[PDB]
Amino acid sequence: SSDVKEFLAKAKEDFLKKWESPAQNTAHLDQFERIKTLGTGSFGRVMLVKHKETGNHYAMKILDKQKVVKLKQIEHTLNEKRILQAVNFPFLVKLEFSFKDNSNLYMVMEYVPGGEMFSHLRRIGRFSEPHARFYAAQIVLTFEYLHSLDLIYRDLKPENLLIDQQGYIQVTDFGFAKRVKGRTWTLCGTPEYLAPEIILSKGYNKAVDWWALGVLIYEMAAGYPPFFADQPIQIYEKIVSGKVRFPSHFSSDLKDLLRNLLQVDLTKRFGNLKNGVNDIKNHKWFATTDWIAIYQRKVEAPFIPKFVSINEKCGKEFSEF
Repeated sequence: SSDVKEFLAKAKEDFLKKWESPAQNTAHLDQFERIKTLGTGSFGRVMLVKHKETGNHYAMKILDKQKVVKLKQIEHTLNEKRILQAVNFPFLVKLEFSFKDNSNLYMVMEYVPGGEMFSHLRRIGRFSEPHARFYAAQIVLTFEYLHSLDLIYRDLKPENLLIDQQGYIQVTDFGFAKRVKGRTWTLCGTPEYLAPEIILSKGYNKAVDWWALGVLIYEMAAGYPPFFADQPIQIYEKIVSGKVRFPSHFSSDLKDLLRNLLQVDLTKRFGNLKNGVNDIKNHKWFATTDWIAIYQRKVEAPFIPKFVSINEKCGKEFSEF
């Protein structure tokens, strides 16, 4: 109650200070030693780098400025960086440094070699209710924090979730996040996770994040998503149908929580009622959840994963980066 209200006041002070004065050019390419390519992003490579003084490793996203412009992602790229530099939470991947040169933008990310929940769920099949509850608890507090800042996450899915070296969740990609008060209308997100009000273009708010949590919790515990089909449009039709069947092994409590999260009626969906997130945190399925020890990372994990051009391009477009 009272500690949560002070904590969020401090959270929001900390955020608004960075949000209204974003940090720019906080490092330089020459401070980093290039090791190997980690993968490909939409606008360029993601490189493993080692800082030269600290020896710490990072995953440096390189974004070609001209490729950003012609894939039409200028404002999104600027917005993603502005949000990343301004937030701080145990379960959010950190933007450690950002800067730009003649050709590229660079987002130097925390690097956690780990294993994404996507692969882990695939290989293990499904999680016990306690294993899943432990993940879902970190998502709840993450959304509590993100929503107090008026941020909608809008992209929850196992691919954006890695299991770090202490076995905790790290939320990995802010490509779709948006700061908004009230409502917004963009269609985005992988189909399996979209709330009905997104599909139907009627406008939506941060309550879509709690629907998507209902989906993830369902998927982690069943081993498959509740709404699934061969084509995206069939997925869309099954979500709007809204008829959901639970496996025979789902507890009475889990079913009851899932029905309050996968709820088409916004006036009834958990998370966005007068009691806020406590309607979720106070549910019987979370009775055994110690929320403070989750936040402190003190709860024992269910498992610990396996062992440039000479000319300046698009200067006006990227001035605030």
